[PDB]
Amino acid sequence: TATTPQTTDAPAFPSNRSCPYQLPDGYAQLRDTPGPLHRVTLYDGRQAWVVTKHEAARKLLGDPRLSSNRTDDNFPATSPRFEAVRESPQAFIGLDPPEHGTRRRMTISEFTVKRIKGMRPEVEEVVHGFLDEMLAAGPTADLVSQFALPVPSMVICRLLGVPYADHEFFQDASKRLVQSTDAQSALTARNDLAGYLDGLITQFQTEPGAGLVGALVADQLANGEIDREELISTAMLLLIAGHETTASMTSLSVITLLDHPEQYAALRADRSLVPGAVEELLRYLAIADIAGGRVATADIEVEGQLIRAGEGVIVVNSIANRDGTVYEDPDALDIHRSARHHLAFGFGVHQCLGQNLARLELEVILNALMDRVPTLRLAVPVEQLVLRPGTTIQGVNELPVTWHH
Ligand code: HEM
Ligand SMILES: O=C(O)c1ccccc1Nc1cccc(C(F)(F)F)c1
Repeated sequence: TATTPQTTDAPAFPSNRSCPYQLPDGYAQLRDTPGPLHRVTLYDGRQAWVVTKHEAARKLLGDPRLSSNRTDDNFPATSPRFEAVRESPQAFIGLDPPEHGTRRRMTISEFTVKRIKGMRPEVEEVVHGFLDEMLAAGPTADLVSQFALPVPSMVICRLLGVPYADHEFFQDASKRLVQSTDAQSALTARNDLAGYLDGLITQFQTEPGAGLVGALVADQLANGEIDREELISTAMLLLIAGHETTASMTSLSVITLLDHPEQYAALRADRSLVPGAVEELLRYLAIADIAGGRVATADIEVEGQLIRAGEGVIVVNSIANRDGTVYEDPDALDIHRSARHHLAFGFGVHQCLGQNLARLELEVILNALMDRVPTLRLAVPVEQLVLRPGTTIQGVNELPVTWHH
């Protein structure tokens, strides 16, 4: 057996959070080490680079030599989930220019500032309805299942034209896919969603209807400009991202705000601070490092360090968002700071399609919680919560809460 010291210069990555709003201990070390890049070891023993500094992260996310192609043999997979989805065509999150733009542009019209503004009545109605329901159902609740997840689920389903009557099926399948720890469970969940979306497509060909899925069927599919299987993958990406991200931000924001009561009280007293507070929470909670993987198709020199063609690179936006040369006192939550330029949504051609929908949702959500349940508090200590591992979207699967009856 091993009898020598075990220190490594390529630590295992990713790490798991122990506190919902602080860097894992190993990540603070990466944050402090000079240089834009650091070697890490992935779950299968393969070495990859992580990007740990803010401007270097923007530069590399903007560099077309870093490909988003998940089918590449050298793509930096962080768990066995990745190996599962090989047979299926990728959604545009896994495409590079020029194919990336042709597919992304098929969906952008649903996310314009004008459409998002027009969605405010629906978002407010959905938020207040699930809130009406949770407050009436009992003195305590799981915020996740009763509020954080159904709200963005109903909103994105309406945008897509996915009937919410099937929500128990597709919400469960979405959870199994993003939180899968092995390839087989991931493949099963993906096939479940694919079969469901396939049936929805056939129905739109018979009976044209509203929503982005209906529009893609009636236009691009009918012109042969998207493959049926690509349409499934695109709808699946938007469905899952639209659900899982906002839900995680809601639950983690509640935990974080309750641990910072002075700032939460200031937020309640001046609602003009909400948009800025949402940006700070996005920066600080950075829930989507899982989306930072890239593979180099050519050598890239980064401040003296060399990324070789064929090497995997993960842009760790949570660490980059704690860069003190950009955010003074970066580990402090400050809803009054300028959190502009943060990387929680990425940067460049793949920058989050839904970012302004997410911003609208989180603004409406925080205002609604402060208006309708100002006495909201956790029903258990923070120590008793269970955080998801760094191999998935950050968050909590259950969040017990209570309030003044
Ligand atoms: C709520 C907080 C959210 C966070 C923190 C977040 C984070 C991210 C990040 C970091 C990326 C970049 C992936 C990459 O560079 O490979 C991304 C892309 C994307 N996100 Fe978001 N997201 C959020 C909400 C949403 C919502 C509500 C939707 C609605 C469907 C959405 C849809 C997408 C899509 C489609 C992409 C792929 C864009 C592309 O490849 O061109 N996201 N997101
Ligand atoms: O990344 C894929 O290929 C993907 C595929 C199908 C469904 C969802 C997918 N991605 C995903 C799932 C949840 C959250 C986010 C993101 F963080 F990027 F928004 C991306």
